[PDB]
Amino acid sequence: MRVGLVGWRGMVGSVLMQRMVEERDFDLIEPVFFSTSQIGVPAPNFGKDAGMLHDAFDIESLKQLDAVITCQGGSYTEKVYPALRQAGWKGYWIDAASTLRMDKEAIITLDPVNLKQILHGIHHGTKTFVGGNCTVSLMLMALGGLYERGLVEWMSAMTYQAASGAGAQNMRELISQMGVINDAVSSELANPASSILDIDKKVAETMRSGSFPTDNFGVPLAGSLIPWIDVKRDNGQSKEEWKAGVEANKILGLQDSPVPIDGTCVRIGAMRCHSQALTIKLKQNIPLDEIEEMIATHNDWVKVIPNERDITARELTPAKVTGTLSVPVGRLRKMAMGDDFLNAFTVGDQLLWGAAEPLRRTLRIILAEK
Amino acid sequence: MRVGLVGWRGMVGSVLMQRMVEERDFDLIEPVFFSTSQIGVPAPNFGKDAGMLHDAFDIESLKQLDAVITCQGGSYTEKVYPALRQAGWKGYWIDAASTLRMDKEAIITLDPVNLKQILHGIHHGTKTFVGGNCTVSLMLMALGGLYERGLVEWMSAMTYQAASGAGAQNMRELISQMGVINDAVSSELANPASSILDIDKKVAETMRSGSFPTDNFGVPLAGSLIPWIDVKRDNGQSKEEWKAGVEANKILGLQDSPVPIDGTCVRIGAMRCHSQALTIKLKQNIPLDEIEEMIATHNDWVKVIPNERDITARELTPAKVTGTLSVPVGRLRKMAMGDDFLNAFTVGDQLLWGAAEPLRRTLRIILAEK
Ligand SMILES: NC(=O)c1ccc[n+]([C@@H]2O[C@H](COP(=O)([O-])OP(=O)(O)OC[C@H]3O[C@@H](n4cnc5c(N)ncnc54)[C@H](OP(=O)(O)O)[C@@H]3O)[C@@H](O)[C@H]2O)c1
Ligand SMILES: NC(=O)c1ccc[n+]([C@@H]2O[C@H](COP(=O)([O-])OP(=O)(O)OC[C@H]3O[C@@H](n4cnc5c(N)ncnc54)[C@H](OP(=O)(O)O)[C@@H]3O)[C@@H](O)[C@H]2O)c1
Ligand code: NA
Ligand code: NA
Repeated sequence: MRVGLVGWRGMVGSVLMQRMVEERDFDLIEPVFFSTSQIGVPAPNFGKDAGMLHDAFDIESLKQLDAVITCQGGSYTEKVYPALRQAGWKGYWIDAASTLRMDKEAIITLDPVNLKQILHGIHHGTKTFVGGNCTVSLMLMALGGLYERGLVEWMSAMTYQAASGAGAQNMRELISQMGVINDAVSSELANPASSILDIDKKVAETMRSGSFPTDNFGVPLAGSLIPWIDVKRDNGQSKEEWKAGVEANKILGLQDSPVPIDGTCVRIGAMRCHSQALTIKLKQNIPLDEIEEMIATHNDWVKVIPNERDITARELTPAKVTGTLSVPVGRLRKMAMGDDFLNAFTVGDQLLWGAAEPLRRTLRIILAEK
Repeated sequence: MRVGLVGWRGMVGSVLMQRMVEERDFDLIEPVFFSTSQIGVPAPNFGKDAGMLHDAFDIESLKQLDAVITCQGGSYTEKVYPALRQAGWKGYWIDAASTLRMDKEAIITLDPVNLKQILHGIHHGTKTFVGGNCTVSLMLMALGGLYERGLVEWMSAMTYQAASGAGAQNMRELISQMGVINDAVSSELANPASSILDIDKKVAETMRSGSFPTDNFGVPLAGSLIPWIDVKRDNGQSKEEWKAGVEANKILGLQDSPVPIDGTCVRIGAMRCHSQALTIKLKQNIPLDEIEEMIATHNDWVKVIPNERDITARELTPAKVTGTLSVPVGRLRKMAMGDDFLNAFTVGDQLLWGAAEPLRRTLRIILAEK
């Protein structure tokens, strides 16, 4: 199978390339690498010689592929995909971008949750497979066990989203902001006798100052938060908040009887893990031990963290999870509202299960089943 | 009125002293300053000469006061308060500490919400007035308008709590952690061609390394979060999470018909503002304009931020709120679960309304009404 890689050089793409090298995915395919800025120079060598970088916008080049895996983004998909399909291309389009998620001809791919749906699509002629929004995917990797048993009546999701979700430059800005904060008070920090109110005054001044690097975020992220992600929608939701409901219900095949999913999506000063605090209304009073088992046994990556203080602090954090495929979920307990209310807190890496991982896994499923 | 100040030198105390200087509170009282480490040296001059620092543990000194305002902490109150009352002291005890909050002889003081309760207490012989938990106070300052009309059926609160809540040393640690993160990748940050994955790898390594300053938190806060605050309780709540329900219902005088309040309390890398994402179940379908008006008109400090993207990013953040008495609340909208579900996101300064402000205000109310 001849497979085109688009957007391989960027952040999501680079994570994908690393994982494909680790799992030796290139042994299984004839890779063809594409570019927008380096067309015609030698392609990267990830174990296999793929020749030259091809033109990402050249429909005649793309047409010759059996599949495309693209991490290039929505603008690219909007330009290229319709032209490709119109040209009669029947190849597999595997996409990180949100563009085609809600298209009737596309399946949102998160195989530990919806493998059967993916297999059914492959059998019955589906050629477009799209990764879900990072938040949706990470939530379902954590709570798949509850959703598959149809136990969720509704869910409120308050998120703690890392800078990586906004982009590589936003991550860089976060770290730079951290540096500027510390620089402003490094002297008083080194002095044990210094006043916390003096330190605080300078930190606040610095974060507000013109010189504080805010070109990407518009406002500080380090030392703060931003309770709005993506464009506004008519009902008052941000696009990020809206994605959860429509995408999860499509993945789960519940579009005829959708689970209400809503909440506030908040950007915090984490590097590359998204965390979520969930109020989960269940249809039945189910004992906590049974809930924990249902959750734990759903997939190989979810990890139930015992509701104890010290283990939570060590395990249920971005610092622990970053750069790993582990999806810990903890603080599992019934809430004051009733024994059909379940509290959960989960953390997952935004670039792995939230981006790159479903793409490479979908490739392997297609290879086995086509 | 002869008023003792205990814990005036610490973080909360220092904020209190600043506010008392700003509002010229010392004109109204004969201040007597106490100490544990500098007994017998000249007291601070905040406009008035108060003589020498007295022994904070000397019951014979405390007995001579008409009132005590203490920011010293729970350990101090546990040691001193029972002995003071047993000695027949009938003075006013105004306390930042959690110790006496749930005692039947004490009123939790948050006058923009419960002035009438405070006045009734003063009239009928209450001598102990205690500030509520920072999270509870800040939530009620935002949502007082809804709670006073008895419209809240239940509320789920997912918090974003600043380092200041844990203490001055924890704030210092947060900033130091930020510095260490930036130091590790400052070179690659200055290089536009550097790889985000290389930067990420080093940041992750650094946060995990032994040398990362974590003596106070135990784990990283900068670049991460900690979804556990304070000791575990039997039902699986942390003490911080438990405080919300019992304290809010006492403030509101609803102990006979309590509103269920629960959620997860999370420490994030903010300096001194606590933020909260709330799922509020209302008893009635009330139009959003009416909800906004009810909220906005409750008190002088709550600020309804329009549910628009750019204004939210500028106004509804720790960076905006820090060091001010403003309590913005935004993202006000009906949720997917139904028109009796209300989403709200609020930010408030932890040291002002969450600590120092109710103490000085209670002093003034007592002076007027006694
Ligand atoms: N302005 C922005 O912040 C912006 C821009 C792009 C994407 N995005 C978002 O990010 C998602 C795409 O994932 P991503 O974050 O992985 O995209 P990304 O990092 O921006 O990479 C996408 C493409 O940009 C090119 N690129 C430009 N400068 C680069 C650099 N310094 N290092 C590596 N590649 C560079 C590369 O294509 P070539 O090899 O052909 O040069 C790469 O394949 C999209 O869904 C989109 O929403 C935002
Ligand atoms: N180990 C801890 O992290 C610890 C310690 C204390 C309080 N707390 C918590 O914090 C709350 C009290 O508020 P807070 O945070 O304002 O307390 P704080 O900053 O620790 O100040 C409380 C007292 O500690 C003394 N102190 C010791 N070192 C100091 C320093 N370097 N600068 C100024 N004062 C110093 C002061 O008393 P003197 O003037 O008599 O020396 C001060 O009044 C309590 O509710 C408690 O839970 C925690
Ligand atoms: Na700036
Ligand atoms: Na350490």
